[PDB]
Formats: sequence, structure tokens, C-alpha cells
Amino acid sequence: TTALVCDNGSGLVKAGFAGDDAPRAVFPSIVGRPRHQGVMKDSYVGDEAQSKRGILTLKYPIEHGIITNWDDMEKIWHHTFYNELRVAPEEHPTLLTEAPLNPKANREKMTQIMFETFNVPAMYVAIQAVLSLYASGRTTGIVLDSGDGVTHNVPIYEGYALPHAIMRLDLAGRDLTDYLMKILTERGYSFVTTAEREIVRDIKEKLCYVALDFENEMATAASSSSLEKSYELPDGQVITIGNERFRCPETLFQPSFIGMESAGIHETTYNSIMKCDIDIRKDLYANNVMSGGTTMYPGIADRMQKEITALAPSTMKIKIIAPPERKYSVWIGGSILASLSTFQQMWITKQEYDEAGPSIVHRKCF
Amino acid sequence: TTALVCDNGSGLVKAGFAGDDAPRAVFPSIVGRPRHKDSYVGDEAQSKRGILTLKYPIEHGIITNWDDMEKIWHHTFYNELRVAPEEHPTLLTEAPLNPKANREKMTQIMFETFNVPAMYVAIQAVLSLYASGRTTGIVLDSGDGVTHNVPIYEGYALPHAIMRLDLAGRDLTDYLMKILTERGYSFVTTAEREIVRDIKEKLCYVALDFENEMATAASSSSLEKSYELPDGQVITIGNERFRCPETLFQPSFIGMESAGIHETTYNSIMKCDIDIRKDLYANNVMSGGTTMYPGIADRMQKEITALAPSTMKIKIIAPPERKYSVWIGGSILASLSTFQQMWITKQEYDEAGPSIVHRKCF
Ligand SMILES: Nc1ncnc2c1ncn2[C@@H]1O[C@H](COP(=O)(O)OP(=O)(O)OP(=O)(O)O)[C@@H](O)[C@H]1O
Ligand SMILES: Nc1ncnc2c1ncn2[C@@H]1O[C@H](COP(=O)(O)OP(=O)(O)OP(=O)(O)O)[C@@H](O)[C@H]1O
Ligand SMILES: [Ca+2]
Ligand SMILES: [Ca+2]
Repeated sequence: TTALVCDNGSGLVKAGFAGDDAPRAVFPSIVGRPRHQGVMKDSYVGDEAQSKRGILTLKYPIEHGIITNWDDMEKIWHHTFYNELRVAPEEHPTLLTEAPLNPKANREKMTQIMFETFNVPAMYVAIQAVLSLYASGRTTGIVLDSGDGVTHNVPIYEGYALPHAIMRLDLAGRDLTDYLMKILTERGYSFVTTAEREIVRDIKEKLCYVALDFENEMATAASSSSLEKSYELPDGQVITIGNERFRCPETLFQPSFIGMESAGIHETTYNSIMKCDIDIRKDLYANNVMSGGTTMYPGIADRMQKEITALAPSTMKIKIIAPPERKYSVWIGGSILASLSTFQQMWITKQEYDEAGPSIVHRKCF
Repeated sequence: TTALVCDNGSGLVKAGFAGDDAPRAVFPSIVGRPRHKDSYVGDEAQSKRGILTLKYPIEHGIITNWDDMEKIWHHTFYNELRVAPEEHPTLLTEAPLNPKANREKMTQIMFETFNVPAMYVAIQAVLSLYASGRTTGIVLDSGDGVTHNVPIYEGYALPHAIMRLDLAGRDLTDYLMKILTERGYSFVTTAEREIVRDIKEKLCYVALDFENEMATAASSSSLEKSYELPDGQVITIGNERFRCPETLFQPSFIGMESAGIHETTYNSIMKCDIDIRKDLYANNVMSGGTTMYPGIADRMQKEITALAPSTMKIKIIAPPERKYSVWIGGSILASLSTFQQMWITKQEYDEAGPSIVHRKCF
């Protein structure tokens, strides 16, 4: 009996089979329906909704990690089981993930749908950051999770997230793509359409990096061509990318670049640690673990180590852990968790759900 | 707000307040009712035994008489602890392999009969293990009514591997009575049973080599101890001292064909995966009143060494507190910050019902 792991994000669904080192299916968390359906019942999910976007209204059922459109979330889950993983959900225990401050009612609804619409034999809901931390081989540390829609700091002590100390930055991967489009248009190129967004996304993921000292790099890029990289557009046209390589992800450290007054990710990290008890801060500073697609920039751990060092006590041991496989560490932590012997008894079974109802899900220990 | 901890056993209730180092209330787990209405509990039921029919609501650790158990809980709250139970979260304990229906009924009664604001049910052996500073190990819990081995891996009792010996302290008392009577004394009445219990708890010990000690005992008087009876007669107890608890290792002494406590320990380990066997062998924790005999840890060490692979590191931990370690584990646990999260609340119970209790995590 193979368990399933589904990590539902704001931008991407990551789904697959417990025991694997990577999600088998990764696709856009988008549902499309024909314009004016409901005021006048077809629907499309992920790459297909995107490819058929022309007369569909496209929606993201999860916003900042939290499910907000239930009907469309059902379509995402259905598609995930039957089209992407090609499984009968009633044959498999299914681990799902949730965002840092997911309301109880939300968790209960997810639970009801899994058992009553999908008929899963068993399920579990884990905190995304705790899974990432587990994947890094720890039960204590502070997770920076930067995805497509939202960025969170989640301090965890001996297995337990500290909810009072969670910090949020309302910017992540999709904002960085849009800003790369903006500033790259400003050079003289034109990146504005949805096809051009796809290209820009590929540039972001291939050529961007976090500057160790931002002002030294701006100067270098202005002095020399040494920081410049070639890039071939789908049509064979080669173009050149300079300081926008590192200005784009600089937004995480300086959200003012997209007109936001929020604290950059180094500040959210510090702030989150400072909300925690002095007795555990040393442990958190030494176990700063980065996760999510938007932590993937070369140079980001180096830059964070520099910033945290500036904010923290002079003698604090600081360490930033950025695992190569951090892009899907939330999913991989789930894969690990759902595969080990000790967790077998942690699943919530259909019989338990039948006797207790959905609030059974809250009594949870991973 | 102070949480209550009630560890209900077959022979004794141990009850008190979390944060305390020991239970404030320890009394017999007995309810008496007139022979032909009022019921009495514990010491008062005993003082009235001549006009009451006395019953033990818990047998081998499992609650079997529910009306009488409700009387014990009521008396514990109101008369022993002097608390209104609707003002305190309450941690209760349970036997290994306590049935699900039983655990649910306990929960129902706490919320619906005693109106507790919150409660929890913890496995006795897990609490003992926790009190000793461990989350993996094998507990031997020997009480008044039953003996169990409970192997525990990272906080979780492994139910397929739990072993039981249907003899414990009350059996050893009776047996001491019998063999003292055979020596020529006579201990038959209930008054004489209390005397013999005192002798058992004061003068018995577990021999390292039984057959050597018997030979020593017949040889000289060097193992004889004097004991003043309440009336002031001084009697002599000899190989009595160690024959009595030898029953733990040799249940045949009282006509039982079951495995002794060294064999149940070993058998329990061997029902567990090889992956954790070394850690179990190194972390044998003794708990319960009937593990108090001087000599018992050394004798276990010997017996387990003989059964285990010759190279295996063996360690038997017998905390001086072990008579109340279940209770003390509960006290420690219920005082922790992170435990406030783990209580089942009345609102949770109202939403889910009694089956909510099983998703426990202590
Ligand atoms: N190598 C990379 N470099 C930079 N960005 C990347 C890289 N790989 C992925 N990303 C970005 O990461 C984002 C997807 O990450 P992730 O799956 O962690 O987010 P999510 O779970 O969908 O969203 P959220 O956690 O905000 O709800 C996309 O914006 C993607 O463009
Ligand atoms: N020092 C001692 N030496 C020997 N036996 C002792 C000693 N102290 C207590 N006992 C015995 O321990 C028994 C009670 O232990 P405990 O409270 O652990 O049992 P219980 O929880 O009531 O029963 P059970 O665990 O079997 O349901 C009594 O039979 C008592 O005589
Ligand atoms: Ca995510
Ligand atoms: Ca007991």
C-alpha cells in the first residue's frame, strides 16, 4: 500500500508517492472555467487550463498558502489523483500539507473532502515548514519558506512550530517574475505577454542570483560586462542580461523595489527569532533552514548569513542551511514522514473520522 | 490552575496535584456496600469490612465495576483531594492494552459525570519511562494485581509485544502468609494479612542465586531477621525473606505455569524488531510497588544476561521513586507548557465524542 504525498501551494501542486525523492507531478495550481459559467459546467486544470486560457477565466484556489476556493480545490485534487498520478484515491493513504497559520475550519474541510468526496482510507495534514525542517534532519530550527505567492518564517522547537513568532512577507516567486519583466522591459526589451512571462520565468530560474553586496555589484555591472550573461529566446534571438540578474531577487531583501514597505527576508528572520524565548534563540540562529522555489537563487545563503550576522549578537553562531534539494523539501519531508514505520500509527483512518468527525485532524503530532 | 493526576491501580489509588513530587493521596482501591444506598471507599470501607461486602473495581489494571469506579473517582476528588473537578484538568492513567471501549467510557464519565474542563489518558508504563528520563525502553511494572512488560519506542508502546504475568503483590503477600503458617506460625485473618504485608515490604529480598541462598539458610542463621509483632511477640523469618519474591521468577511457587518476570522481559524484547533490541536491552526500567525488593535489579541483570546474546549491553534501571513513578511521570508531564496543548477539552469532547481520546500523544 503506497501512500500519496500532495503538497498544495499557491502557484504549484507537488504530488507523488511516499518513498520517492521528488514529486512525480508538478503543475500549476490553476483552474479554468468558460467565461460566464454560473451566470448562464466545464472546467480545466493546470497546464491544460493555461494552454486553453483564451476563453477561460483562470483562478488560483490557494492564496498565500490557504485554500480560498473550495470547488476549484476539489477539481485540483481530483485532477491530481486521476490525471497526474493516475491512482484510485480510495486505495491510498494521503498526506496533505498546510500553510503556517491555516485556520482550523480550513483543516477540517480538507479532511471532510478527502474522506467523503475522495474516500481515502487514511490521511494526515502536516505543517509545510515542519516537513522542510524534518527533511533537513532536524526537529529544531527556523524555516524561511519562500514559494510563488508568499514568504514565511516559522521557528520550530523540538518538533513544535511557535505560532506567536511566525512572520510573513507578502511577496514571492510570482512577484519576482513580474519585476524581472518590468525592469527588463525598462532596458529596451519587451516582456509583457503571458508567453513572454514564461520566458522571463526561465531567465529568472537560470540566470539570476543574490548579490553579496548589492551596491558593489550595481557598480560592477555599470563598470564592466563581467556580470553579463547570454540568453537565447525561443525564436533564436540572443539577448543579454546584466544587473537585473541580481536586482530581481534583491526584492526579497528590499521589498521597496516593488513598492512594499514590509521588512525584507533577513528582517523577518531576525524578527521571528526575537519573538522567541532567549533560551532557544541560539538554536534557531544555528539552524536557519531555507525552503521553497524562491530560495533557489545562487548566493542567497551567503547573503542571509551576512545580514543575520549584522543583526544578531556579536558572538552568535549563525548557520544558514540551504539544501540543494530545497525547492521541494516540503514534499520530500512528507515523503520521508509517510514512509517510516513510526508514523504508520499517526494516520487518521476513515473509521476514526467516521466516529469523531473532522476535528480529529487537529490532534496531531508528526 | 492546577491539574490533577489520578493513577488508579488494582490495589491502590495514587492521586494528587501536578507539580508535586509524590501523590498526596494513596489509599485502597476498594468500595464497600452493606451486605443486604450508602457506599464506602478505601480505609473507611476497610474499617467497616465486618458489615460491608468489599469489591475491587479494577482487576489486572482494567476497570470492571463502573458504578464502584465512579464512587472511587467522586471520593478522590471530594474527600481526598478536596477539589471541585469542574475546576481542574485531570490526567488519568491506564493499563497496557486497555480496551478502546473502556478508555472511551472513562472519558465519557469524566466529562459527563464529573464535568471536568479537560482531561487526558496516559499509559502507565509510558509515564514511568518518561519519569526515568527516557522515550525508548522496556518497562516491567509489577503492582498489587498484575505484572506487565511494555516495550516503548520513541514514546509509543508496542502493543503486539506487551507481556503479562497474572501475579503481583497481593499474591506474594498471600504466599508469605502460607509459608509462614507452614513454618508453624499462623497468619489467616485480615488483621494478620496486614502484618504479613508489613513483613513483606520490610524484610523480603530477591536472592541472586536462589538455590545457594536456600543452602545458606538451612546451613546457618545468618539470613534470619527478627520481627516484633504488634502485640510485642518477636518472631523469626528466615528463607521466607527470599522465597516470597522468588515467586516473581518462579510462578510455579503458587501453582502457575506462566513465565517468570525475566522470561516475560526477554519474550517482550524478542517480539520487537531487531532494529531496536539493543536499545531495549540497555533500558529496562522497573516500576510499581512489587519491584521494590532489594536485590531485584541485580537478579534481573543476571537472568537477562543469560538469555540475551553474550555480547549485549544490559542495563536494569530501578529508580528509588519506582513505587510511584507512574504518578510522578504524570505529574511531570501535566506541568509542562507544551502539554497544555494536549489536554482534551470539553469543547473538543462536545464536537467529537469520546473517541477523541485515542489520538493521544503524551
Ligand atoms: N531555480 C529557481 N530560481 C528562482 N526561482 C525559482 C527556481 N525554481 C523555482 N522558482 C520559483 O519558485 C516558485 C514556486 O515555488 P514553490 O513550489 O515553493 O511555491 P508554492 O508552494 O507554489 O507557493 P506558496 O508557498 O507561496 O504558496 C515559482 O515562482 C518559481 O518560478
Ligand atoms: N517495599 C515494598 N516491597 C515489596 N512490596 C511492596 C513494597 N511497597 C509496596 N509494595 C507492594 O506494592 C503493591 C502496590 O503497588 P502499586 O501501587 O504499583 O499497585 P497497583 O497500581 O495498585 O496495582 P496494579 O498495578 O497491579 O493494577 C502492594 O501489593 C504492596 O504490598
Ligand atoms: Ca508552498
Ligand atoms: Ca498500577
